[PDB]
Amino acid sequence: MELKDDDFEKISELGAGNGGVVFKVSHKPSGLVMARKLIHLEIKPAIRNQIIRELQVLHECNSPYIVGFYGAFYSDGEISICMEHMDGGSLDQVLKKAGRIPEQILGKVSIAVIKGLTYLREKHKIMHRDVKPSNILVNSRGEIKLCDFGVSGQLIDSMAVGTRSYMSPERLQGTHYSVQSDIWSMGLSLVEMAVGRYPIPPPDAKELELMFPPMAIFELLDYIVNEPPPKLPSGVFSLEFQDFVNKCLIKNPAERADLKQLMVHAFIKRSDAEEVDFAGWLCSTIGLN
Ligand SMILES: Nc1ncnc2c1ncn2[C@@H]1O[C@H](COP(=O)(O)OP(=O)(O)NP(=O)(O)O)[C@@H](O)[C@H]1O
Ligand SMILES: O=C(NOCCO)c1ccn2cncc2c1Nc1ccc(C2CC2)cc1F
Ligand SMILES: [Mg+2]
Repeated sequence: MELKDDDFEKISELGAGNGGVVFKVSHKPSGLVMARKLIHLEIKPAIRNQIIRELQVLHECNSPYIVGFYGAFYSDGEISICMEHMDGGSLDQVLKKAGRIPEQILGKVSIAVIKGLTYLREKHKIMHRDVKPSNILVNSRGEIKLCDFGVSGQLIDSMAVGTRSYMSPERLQGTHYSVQSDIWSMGLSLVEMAVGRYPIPPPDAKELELMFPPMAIFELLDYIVNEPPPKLPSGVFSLEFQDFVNKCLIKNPAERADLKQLMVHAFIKRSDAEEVDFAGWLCSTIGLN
């Protein structure tokens, strides 16, 4: 069934960020509750049809680790992507209320991100391009899914930053990047969620004891690019987890681990075995179920 602007009714606003605003909406004809992302674009009707056309592959992006797609269309200077509503929100939100996310939980998250990337790569030859906590969504059934990945080449073009980057050193330095760059983003996202704040610059020994001005644009980019990468602090995290992120955060992208390797890493094998009530933990910390 086709989706269009007049068949929807706004319920509330889920949030917004840099180029997009997303609403919790009701699709009257079906009764379904959806998340409707609007992207304001001043663009000609030709490239619009290409964006809509390119977004149609979302209909075949079906995975427990990928946010579901309902449909896409254009309204009035807005492109609409309608998707599964995740009632847990994004991980940056849960991080706020949580303060820190337990390592065992991050184990489950890691599994989901890896399987999601792998799915998009193996089944669709798509790289994420934008892995970070707000693009990892969760729900009360304890599912962890990716969204906001680069299916439409043209949409990317029509949008081409913030005061904190999850971009790899190679992507910051030029055009010489690819799927490896997503690994870095994941690594950086996992520290931070683990620690309780964007891990650049790294905390002083005093800042560590407490847990257990904002940096200027160039100073932050220059750090990412030229300073040793961030590490999990010792003692408070398993050696396994430490190695896992160290492998994700190698500056040289060819030496950096790939999805293949990460999938059979000690930390993952260990997390696979662990029985974790994610649904329960999520609802307790953000007060839902
Ligand atoms: N499908 C969804 N279900 C529930 N909540 C959502 C969904 N999609 C987006 N959100 C919420 O909407 C917020 C903003 O989304 P978005 O417009 O993509 O920007 P962002 O990823 O948060 N930051 P940015 O990368 O700078 O644009 C997210 O932080 C989520 O909290
Ligand atoms: O939204 C995005 N950036 O976020 C910043 C805009 O606030 C982007 C960017 C480039 N893209 C290129 N193609 C799609 C998108 C795309 N959006 C998007 C992608 C996949 C889904 C899957 C159905 C769930 C939903 C989406 F909304
Ligand atoms: Mg997002």
